[PDB]
Amino acid sequence: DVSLTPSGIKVNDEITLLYPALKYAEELYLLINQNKINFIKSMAWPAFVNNISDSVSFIEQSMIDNQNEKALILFIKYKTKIAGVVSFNIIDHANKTAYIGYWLGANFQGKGIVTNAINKLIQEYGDSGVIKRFVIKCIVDNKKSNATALRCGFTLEGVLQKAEILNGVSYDQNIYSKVI
Ligand SMILES: CC(C)(COP(=O)(O)OP(=O)(O)OC[C@H]1O[C@@H](n2cnc3c(N)ncnc32)[C@H](O)[C@@H]1OP(=O)(O)O)[C@@H](O)C(=O)NCCC(=O)NCCS
Ligand SMILES: Nc1ncnc2c1ncn2[C@@H]1O[C@H](COS(=O)(=O)NC(=O)[C@@H](N)CCC(=O)O)[C@@H](O)[C@H]1O
Repeated sequence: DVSLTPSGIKVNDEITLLYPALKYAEELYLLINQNKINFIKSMAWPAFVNNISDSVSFIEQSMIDNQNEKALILFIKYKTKIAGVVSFNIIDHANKTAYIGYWLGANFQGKGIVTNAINKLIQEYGDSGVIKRFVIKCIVDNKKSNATALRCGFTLEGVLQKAEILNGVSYDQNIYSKVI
């Protein structure tokens, strides 16, 4: 499979899902910084990304988790730029289940980048039999994520009551799945 390269997973002619590396720290930090105000609306961690060293720490931990298959953290490269992150936040090996996370900078939204990335990951891990069940969990009112999940052929399984906390407030999540 020539799409599985040493540096990452080639989705199409424009998108590569890069294995994390320290060289990416600067660009990743700057991207997060540019999007901090909007990102804080849907994710908890951006509020605390205050310097490049925070992105270095994230990369270091991500490489450890990737090595040990605890997670699969990938940096989305669109053309020449890092566009965001797509991940298996958690890999449950015993139950062959992967929990998916993602984000894109504002300048990279509306381009199908995450839909294309997810479809590629599900082909690679799902059609190979490594993962049986893929899961997306996001806050109910996350309109754009819901659209992405449905676009990728996920099914809504239910609402997880008061399951995600942002800034001290618990919010309901939709749980979507795609089963091979
Ligand atoms: C969730 C998020 C990644 C969605 O980004 P997105 O760009 O809408 O994601 P997709 O890859 O599914 O792209 C779909 C959009 O691209 C457009 N489109 C353009 N080219 C396309 C292509 N090749 N394939 C599919 N759609 C394409 C679609 O029309 C759609 O645009 P629309 O929203 O104007 O209808 C983004 O809103 C985000 O980063 N949010 C903050 C982080 C977050 O909430 N994460 C999830 C928390 S659990
Ligand atoms: N410090 C950091 N720098 C750069 N990216 C970071 C980051 N911390 C998390 N990410 C990436 O953000 C994406 C979304 O992950 S996330 O915010 O934790 N939320 C979720 O994945 C949702 N499933 C909500 C959590 C839940 O299920 O309860 C995931 O792609 C995740 O890898």
